[PDB]
Amino acid sequence: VEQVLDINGNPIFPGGKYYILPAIRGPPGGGVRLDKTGDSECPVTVLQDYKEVINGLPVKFVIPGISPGIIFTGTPIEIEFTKKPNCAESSKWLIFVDDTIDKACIGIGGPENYSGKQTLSGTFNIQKYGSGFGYKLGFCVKGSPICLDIGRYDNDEGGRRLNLTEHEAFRVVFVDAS
Repeated sequence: VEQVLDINGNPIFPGGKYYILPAIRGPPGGGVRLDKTGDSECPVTVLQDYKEVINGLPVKFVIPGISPGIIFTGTPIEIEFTKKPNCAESSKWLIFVDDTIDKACIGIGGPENYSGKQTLSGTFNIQKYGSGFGYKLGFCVKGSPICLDIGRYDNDEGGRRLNLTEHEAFRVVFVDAS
């Protein structure tokens, strides 16, 4: 349980704007942004970009519990994009189940953006990756210690999905986006 830090070494402030990028530069790609997937008419799917040059859309981390004014590791948080499209009710990150690829993936929006599909209530978190630089995102199923690391799944959509995984987690860093 430590303060989560950005690439410059400063604390992550709740409400502050950050890009989420790969810790390892080069082949891992770029930042996280929105797009349409699977015949949706609204860009509500979180995609990680194929190219490092694209830093993507900034997020902010919100705390539902009592706040000390800084994001700690293993703390339930909500992630939300700063900008969002009109057709999305909310810019808040949530988990939806994609039956076509059999993955729980990160999207935004509301029930209306996910017609015939399951969504999973819960909270995200941030943790040290284990070895080396940087962090991993995690999702805990509502009010439960059932918690999975966020990894990536390439469904060939100009970007990779972010999904709940039992295997390799996506190794990220946070960059002040202002």
